Amino acid sequence: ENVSGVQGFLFHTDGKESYGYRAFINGVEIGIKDIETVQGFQQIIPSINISKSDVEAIKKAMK
Amino acid sequence: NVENVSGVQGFLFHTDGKESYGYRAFINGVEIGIKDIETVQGFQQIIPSINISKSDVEAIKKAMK
Amino acid sequence: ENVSGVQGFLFHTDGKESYGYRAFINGVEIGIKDIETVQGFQQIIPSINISKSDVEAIKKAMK
Amino acid sequence: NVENVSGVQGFLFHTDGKESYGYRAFINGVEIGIKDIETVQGFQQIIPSINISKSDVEAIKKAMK
Amino acid sequence: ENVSGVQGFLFHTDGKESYGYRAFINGVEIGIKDIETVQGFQQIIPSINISKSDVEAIKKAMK
Amino acid sequence: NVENVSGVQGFLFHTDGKESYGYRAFINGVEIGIKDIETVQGFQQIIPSINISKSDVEAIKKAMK
Amino acid sequence: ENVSGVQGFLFHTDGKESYGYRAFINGVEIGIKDIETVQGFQQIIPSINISKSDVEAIKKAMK
Amino acid sequence: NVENVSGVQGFLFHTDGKESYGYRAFINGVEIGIKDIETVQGFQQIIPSINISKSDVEAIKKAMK
Repeated sequence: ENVSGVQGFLFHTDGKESYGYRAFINGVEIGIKDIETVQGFQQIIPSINISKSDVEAIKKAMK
Repeated sequence: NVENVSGVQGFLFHTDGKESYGYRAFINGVEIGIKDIETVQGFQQIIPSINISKSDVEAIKKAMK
Repeated sequence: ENVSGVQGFLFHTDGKESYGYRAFINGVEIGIKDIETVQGFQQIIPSINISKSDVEAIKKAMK
Repeated sequence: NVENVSGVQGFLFHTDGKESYGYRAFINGVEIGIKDIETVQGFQQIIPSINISKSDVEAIKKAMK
Repeated sequence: ENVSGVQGFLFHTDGKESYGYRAFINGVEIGIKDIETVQGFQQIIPSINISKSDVEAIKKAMK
Repeated sequence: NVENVSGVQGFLFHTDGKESYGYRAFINGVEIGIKDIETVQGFQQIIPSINISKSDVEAIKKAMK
Repeated sequence: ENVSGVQGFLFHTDGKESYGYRAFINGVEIGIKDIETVQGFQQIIPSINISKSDVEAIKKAMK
Repeated sequence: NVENVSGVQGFLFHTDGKESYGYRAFINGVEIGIKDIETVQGFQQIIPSINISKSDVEAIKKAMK
């Protein structure tokens, strides 16, 4: 079972124009300001790459 | 049969046949086109990636509705 | 958990009169036209044999 | 205790006693007769196959309703 | 997952007055007439001992 | 963390202290007394069997309601 | 699956003023009087430390 | 991916950066401050403990609502 009470993922792009790290947490999209928080959540949710051009489509599907 | 922590159910699909349609995906029941290979590799970390002929996409869309 | 979002199976017969490959996907019966698609779905759902004479009964139970 | 991907719950049943009734199955709560051994072998890939005496089938049907 | 679609158990007593084999199948109590059927269901559900004097209490809890 | 096929959730309980109350059980939220050791051994195949002091039974009943 | 029908945990403090052992059992807070019962439930639920000053906050979250 | 018997979902969080806020937790969707290290070590037996910058706590609260 998911003891952490969190479902979702971190996402970022390694392309030319970064949007920082963001996350979907329990169906809510948030921005992450600090790398400490990124590494903290990487202990409990996956962290994947999403290009800047694709974030809008993924946002729609995660609604 | 392991816990899904990502809150994402679905799969990537493409064809290796004639008439590529690029990469697409079903993400929580929503069909999307994928524009960049980076995003394909990212979602391949959390959902399966399978082959679907161009001729079969419409039928699969009707089941994934 | 079923990360793929698909529940069901492919079915076909090896008997004298083929009906091609079909599948039940999330309770919806579809025909599959291309072997590429069959092999794609064999990565994520089972593929079993069902004789032509038995498909009608299985259809009823999968309603 | 592993994930069931097939969307099928049930079992095949037959008797090895006197008075065979062939192979039958419960598929998602629906009782069916099976006409061909090919179908028996196919469903044996995804659901259990057990023995039930002819005299016990009616009782099992009432529980599998 | 429970692919068989059956939840329950077989029960019998080895005491002086047998009541045969019975079973709870999906919350329904039935008698089992033939040992072939007992061994068939032992492939998919547990088989435990319950004394004749205790069957009434277990019936109440399985209602 | 394995599949429960028995359709029974609960546990047997007894005390090894002063003032035995015999063996009892919670079976799907119903508290019962057990009359025969055979039944204790049978249910020990499918549900846990733990020790509860006589003085604590009332509190546990209120949680298992 | 949780065959025992119990979800929760035992809690106590090793600090200067003990409150005994308590437990949350299926969302119900109870006191435990006897160590036999503590060891019995330690067979089936976790047993953690909670300081006396923190029990009120944990009670609120377990409501 | 193992059974959670504790009836608790959530996590402990603290920062190692400038401006500590101590240890806090989400417990079944309720945010709490933790006053004693004993309680931190106790909950570390049953829920994860992760790092969250002070600047990110407000955003995480909005998702954990």
